[PDB]
Amino acid sequence: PALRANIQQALNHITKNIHLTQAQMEDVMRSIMQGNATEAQIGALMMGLRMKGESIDEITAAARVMRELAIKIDVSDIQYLVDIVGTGGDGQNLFNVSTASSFVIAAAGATIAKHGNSSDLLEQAGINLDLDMQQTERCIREMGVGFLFAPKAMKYAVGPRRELGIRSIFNLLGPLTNPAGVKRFVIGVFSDELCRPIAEVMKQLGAEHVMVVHSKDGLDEISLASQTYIAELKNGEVTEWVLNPEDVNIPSQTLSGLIVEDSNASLKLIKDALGRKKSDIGEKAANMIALNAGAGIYVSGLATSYKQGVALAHDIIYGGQALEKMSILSEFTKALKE
Amino acid sequence: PALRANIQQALNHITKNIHLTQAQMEDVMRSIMQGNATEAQIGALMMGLRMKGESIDEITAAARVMRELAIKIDVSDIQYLVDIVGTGGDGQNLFNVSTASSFVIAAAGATIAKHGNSSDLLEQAGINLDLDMQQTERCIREMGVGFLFAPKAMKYAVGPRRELGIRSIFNLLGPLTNPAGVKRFVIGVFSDELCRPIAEVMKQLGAEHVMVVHSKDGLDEISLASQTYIAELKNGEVTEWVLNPEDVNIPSQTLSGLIVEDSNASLKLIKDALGRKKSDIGEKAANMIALNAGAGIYVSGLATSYKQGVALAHDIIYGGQALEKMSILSEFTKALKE
Repeated sequence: PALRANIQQALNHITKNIHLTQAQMEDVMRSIMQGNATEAQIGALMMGLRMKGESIDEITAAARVMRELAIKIDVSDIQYLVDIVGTGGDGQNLFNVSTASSFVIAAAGATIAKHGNSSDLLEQAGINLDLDMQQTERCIREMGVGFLFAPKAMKYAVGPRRELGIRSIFNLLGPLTNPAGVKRFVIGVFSDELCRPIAEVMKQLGAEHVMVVHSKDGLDEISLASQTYIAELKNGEVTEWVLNPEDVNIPSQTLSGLIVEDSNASLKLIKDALGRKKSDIGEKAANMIALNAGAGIYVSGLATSYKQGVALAHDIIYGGQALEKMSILSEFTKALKE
Repeated sequence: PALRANIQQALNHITKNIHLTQAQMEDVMRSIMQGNATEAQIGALMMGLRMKGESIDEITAAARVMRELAIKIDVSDIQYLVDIVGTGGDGQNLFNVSTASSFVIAAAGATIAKHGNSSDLLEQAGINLDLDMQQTERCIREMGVGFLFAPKAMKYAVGPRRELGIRSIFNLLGPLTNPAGVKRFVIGVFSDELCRPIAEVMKQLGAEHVMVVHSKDGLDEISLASQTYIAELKNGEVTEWVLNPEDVNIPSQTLSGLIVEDSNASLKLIKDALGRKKSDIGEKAANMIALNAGAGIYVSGLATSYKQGVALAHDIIYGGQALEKMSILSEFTKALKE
């Protein structure tokens, strides 16, 4: 109709390197999400936006539309509420740092509603994820941690995305649609260049405090092995800085021993890293967790600097309380089933 | 398979602004033509190549593949054999200049195998186009003019093309696949910038003499109303020059009266323009035909300069012989049916 017209209008603008307006991008993105765009059109939009360069306004509008059509639960009343997300990096299968970090964050006193997709890992740990949306809110409120699976009816992008095989605007929108109404985030991205614009996107989306991170060694998280680039939104201001583990009194180490072959090894390593008596690899994995959980504790508002956040995370990790939070979350969700 | 792999490889190269090699483009283009590419992939390839800029090598390889899968007849033995084609310009419905030019070219002594797609026009003139490929070759050999309809099983590009609504690499390949094995061409393109690269494409495709034309007023032919940009391939050398009607003793005039509402008016105007007693608009249309048929007579080898070609065309147009060639072609094709 006129909804096919605006798609062709958009593609034409994109070929002339003219950015869609937020108005135009909502219309386009809403059309894609409602099956009002053809597959070829979706492939073209993806490729065109990728080569032009997606603008802040385009990504903002698009995420705005995505969250508009997500199931949502409201836990924005909760103090120290935070999410940790990532686009995925160059992977490379590190153990599940963000899953471990979740337990550390919750054990420290903040609350995380981790929006996601590893699930086998958690079930492997005796944690039952067969949870309705209300049982999940119970986890968040009563345990300080809940796992929002899963997350879509993003069904229309799925085929085009695997068929093109390129990173596109869609790799960005996934992490930006928190169903829990969270306002404070650590967001991993796949390049240094994405850090500032995603920070700016979260500003326009009304976020309060955000660290957008990409490490030199290709991770969408803070690396233990190398420097990490940061764009930080705080108090309406966005700044960019660089972080080395040594800045927070943690010695950089290689990622050797942190790459895992499966869920069972990941879980094994997590338990070691969060436990009171850690192996030599456990200590390394613990330090990497401290860097990332520390960023969560900080943007949550529970700690007042990144450094303090890391110190608090480190206390929890070496004190064992995060491991106990795993055990407790397991019992709770087993009870939630009967 | 590995044929989906090379598509994703290609798209990735295109996003990094790396041109496909001819080898890679054949593979890709062959896949699209054999249904081995998805719609989203085709949309993406179109958009990606459009924004990167298609290279000589990419267009060459792609046309090469297109002609590989066309029906072909061999009339390359014929002396002064020529084709006139166009991508289409900014249209804007001028009367069918190239159709009139066909009759002038043939009446002058050259031969044209006009590859195409107006058909109503010709049938309106009593010309029967319900012709098998051998009856068509008979037209070319015995009359000096034949109409190659129609032209494809380019079925796989058709939907993506109307859905995207952008000019793409496909708008270029249509005119470049002469089924008759013609080596001398006048090719209209939609921008000045396309003239030289298409001339270079025809060189790599083994053409002998080519004029690639785009007029300042947006036509993929030589305008009577404005200047026309030319890239010319001749003797293995490509040159670029600019043409005004006055250079060949024809006064530039506005296109007023040359825009037509339908086939019947187009045919009416053609007959006037090719007839012995021309109206004031007939004379203008005749002059525009002289410019374009002259380019055909020239690249055919029948005339040794563009100027001489135009003079010969002009003699035929004002002498009436091209109109008589229409009448004769009509009788011939009516006989070819019984």
